[PDB]
Amino acid sequence: SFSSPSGSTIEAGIAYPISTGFDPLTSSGASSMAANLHIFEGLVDLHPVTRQPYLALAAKEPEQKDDLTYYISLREGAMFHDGSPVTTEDVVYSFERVLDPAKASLFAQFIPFIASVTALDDNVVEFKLKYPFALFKERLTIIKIVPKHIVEAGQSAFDAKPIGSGPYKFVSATKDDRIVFEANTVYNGHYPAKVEKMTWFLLSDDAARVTAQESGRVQAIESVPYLDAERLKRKNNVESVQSFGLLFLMFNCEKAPFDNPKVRQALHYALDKQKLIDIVFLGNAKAATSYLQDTHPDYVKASSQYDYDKAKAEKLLAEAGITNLTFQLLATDHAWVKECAPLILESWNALSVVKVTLQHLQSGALYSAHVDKGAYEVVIAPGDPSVFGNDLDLLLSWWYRGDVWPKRRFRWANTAEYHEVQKLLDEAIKNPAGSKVAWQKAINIIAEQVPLYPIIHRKLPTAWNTKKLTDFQPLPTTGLSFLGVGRT
Repeated sequence: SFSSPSGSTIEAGIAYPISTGFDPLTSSGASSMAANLHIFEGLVDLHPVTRQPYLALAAKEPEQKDDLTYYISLREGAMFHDGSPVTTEDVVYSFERVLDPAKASLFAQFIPFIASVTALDDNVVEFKLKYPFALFKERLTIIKIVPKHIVEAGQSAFDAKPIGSGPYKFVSATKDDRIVFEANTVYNGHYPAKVEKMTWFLLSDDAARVTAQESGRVQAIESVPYLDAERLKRKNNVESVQSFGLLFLMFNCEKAPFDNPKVRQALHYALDKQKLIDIVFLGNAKAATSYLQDTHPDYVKASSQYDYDKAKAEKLLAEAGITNLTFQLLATDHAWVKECAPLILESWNALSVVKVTLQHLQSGALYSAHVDKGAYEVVIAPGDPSVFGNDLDLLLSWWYRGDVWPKRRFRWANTAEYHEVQKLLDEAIKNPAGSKVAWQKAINIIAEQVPLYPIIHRKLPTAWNTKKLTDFQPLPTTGLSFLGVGRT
């Protein structure tokens, strides 16, 4: 639990390129958000491994003054990396810019219950919320605290050279090359740097990445290729961590016959999930038994299940009165989706009254020219909003709240089941004491109606050298965390 940084360095192999800058307002790329876990802090952060809240820039737990105003006090002594002090003006600014529609940041959608954020004094910030909201503490992690005097001297420059208060400071970042960190010696939070320098090499090529681990070039690598996991097990820990990240089956619920729940259920029953897991993922996935993956703390198995069953799939199609079902399955370009989609196709074409064809597409082209234009019937695509949070409201709302997905994408919002889901989401966050029952009820509606519903949840394989690193834990998301990790 104590490790001296001096003398120690960490080299890691990351799989995803740099694709966004490092400003927490706009940084949504996997490598950038993982970097920012080390560079920035929220008032409360979510542990990257366990996803539980911990005090970061807050000095103590939120003072919920009444049901609707929270007081938060800043950690005394906290400074940004250029030496200046983290002030309550920076806190207010960080929330205001994310909340400012002009800046069109992605992260504004996670905190819409917040009416105002104002500095009470030099140490205490006040949050006034529109409606009561019992997951308030959990959402603070999405808003990294940025130094306003540095940001407004040039937002694009800040983006390329981020200054935060986290335990690691940004040194440099080169596309397709490396990201370099160094310890923040004036950090006085709970996860101090245990090494003095840290380098993430971008190793997009799978063979190069495994080679880097095998040779001892890096001590840890993300996104281990499935087949190489066992050769790496001779000298390294290799762990496949259950992720919320999933492959979903989405239906245009306003196109006949996919407006019929029984047709949607039948296409689930027709898929041999066990065989897709074996062939495609070499075991590194699990069939959905709920909206959540089964290792989620809130997981409860859904009352509708879709275990492989061709004869039930045929019966429901006859029950739906289907004589001939001819349609096109859209799939994205991802290499593992290109292995899935053919298996899914031949499963559906094995049905007597069903004929399907596949059009593999890019992602912006699958959404723009097809899904947004309503010009589609069935879409299999990946998604993982757990990178932004772990709570049931965030995970359910991402796909089943607002007009983004249920109105304009899978067109299920004119239905009576939808209105009940909305009623239940709203009522889950009014007060925690009905939260789990309402969330599980909405999941049971979703799993029965199956407008957008996971097929499998992926396991994410990470490899690391336990002889070289201390307390390293793999992530149930994309990325790598070295918070609390040191060298032997």
